[PDB]
Amino acid sequence: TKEKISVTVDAAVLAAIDADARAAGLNRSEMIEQALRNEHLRVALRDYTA
Amino acid sequence: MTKEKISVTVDAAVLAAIDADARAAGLNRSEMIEQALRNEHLRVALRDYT
Repeated sequence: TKEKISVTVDAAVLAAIDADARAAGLNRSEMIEQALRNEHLRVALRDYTA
Repeated sequence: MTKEKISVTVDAAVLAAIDADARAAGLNRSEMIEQALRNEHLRVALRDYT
């Protein structure tokens, strides 16, 4: 199951992600999905302190 | 800087997870997705440079 959604993003960021898509043989939606899947992991990263 | 409004098609489970992360972070969907894209672009740049 996949959802079609609308989002507003920085145009420069979008161009970069389009290029990363091309390098990987992906279309824009697939590359964005990869980014979202990975960001879900990244937000769980932690910094110990004091 | 300019922002662009786009439509993307993504896995429903992936979207739910990032929406959950957005709520935790007090961001809206677009802000969190842009964060995901910024971080993924740097990830790919480092990956392909090494």
